[PDB]
Amino acid sequence: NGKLKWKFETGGSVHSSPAIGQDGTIYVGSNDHYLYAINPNGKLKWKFETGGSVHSSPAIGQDGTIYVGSNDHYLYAINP
Amino acid sequence: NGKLKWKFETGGSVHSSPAIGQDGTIYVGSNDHYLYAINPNGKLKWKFETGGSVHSSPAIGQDGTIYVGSNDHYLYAINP
Amino acid sequence: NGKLKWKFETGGSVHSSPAIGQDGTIYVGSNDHYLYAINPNGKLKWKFETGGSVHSSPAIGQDGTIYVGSNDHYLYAINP
Amino acid sequence: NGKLKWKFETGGSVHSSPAIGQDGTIYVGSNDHYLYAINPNGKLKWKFETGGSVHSSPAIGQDGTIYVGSNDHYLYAINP
Ligand SMILES: [Zn+2]
Ligand SMILES: [Zn+2]
Ligand SMILES: [Zn+2]
Ligand SMILES: [Zn+2]
Ligand SMILES: [Zn+2]
Ligand SMILES: [Zn+2]
Ligand SMILES: [Zn+2]
Ligand SMILES: [Zn+2]
Repeated sequence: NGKLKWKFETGGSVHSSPAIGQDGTIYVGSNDHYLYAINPNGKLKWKFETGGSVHSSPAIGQDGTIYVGSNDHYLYAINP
Repeated sequence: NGKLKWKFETGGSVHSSPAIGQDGTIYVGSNDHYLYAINPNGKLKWKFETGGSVHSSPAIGQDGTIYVGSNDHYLYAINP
Repeated sequence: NGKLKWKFETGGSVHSSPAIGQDGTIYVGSNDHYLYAINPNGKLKWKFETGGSVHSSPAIGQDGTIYVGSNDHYLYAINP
Repeated sequence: NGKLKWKFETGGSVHSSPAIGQDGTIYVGSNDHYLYAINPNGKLKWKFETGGSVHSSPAIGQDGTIYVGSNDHYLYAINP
């Protein structure tokens, strides 16, 4: 209905587009260099530090693996 | 067939890529800082103001929740 | 196997990410301001001129409608 | 669980967002001008050189064809 459910603060601009896991987990990169995994309730699940801004948008594999590029030149594969 | 169905004017460049809800609603960010929810007929459903340009492309959860990053550093979860 | 099938020349950088229709049609924006509809064989189906660069990536609705933002501030809904 | 599975080094910033094939292959562009095809185990499958940075995010057709734009103005269709 367009009402805020919650907002989660990262350390930089969130240019990355979120991806949704099988359990509802939301994955998204931030310009603060981290890939974020956020629970559907808004609490952080984990965050993974890459070497540069994560402008790339994550994709989820058939086994749950999360893949995302970084401006540090790497394609990352992160376990769930 | 490549003919215009309609066009909806936001207040800034629409860099964000649209997402489609279960009922056909189209969600998209604008550089004018808003997340837009547009009905399949072209009429605005609602718009949600974040603190910065919405370059991020929205994702839709299993329960309809719309998630999108903003250049204000936040990942937003918006109720339908 | 990583061999070129074909390449289709637009008038500018293709920053937009392609979307695939029910019949295999590939839709993508170009910085030349057009939304392109390309047949799976590489021949143009149609192209639609917006008012600015199409950095936004198209989405396809349940009825085939293609939606894409433009840097001209508009969200476009294009008939198939 | 947020632990690194692997990271694959390209020659430039990975702004492109990855796409996942039917067999788990991960496709992604790099600013080094290549489209990469990476096996789920982290070993390169192939890489395809376009004429400019691949900021566009790949899409996969019903027959496995991978489509991606390049800043060289072209939309590419690459065989699997
Ligand atoms: Zn900032
Ligand atoms: Zn930095
Ligand atoms: Zn403008
Ligand atoms: Zn602003
Ligand atoms: Zn050029
Ligand atoms: Zn222009
Ligand atoms: Zn670099
Ligand atoms: Zn270059």
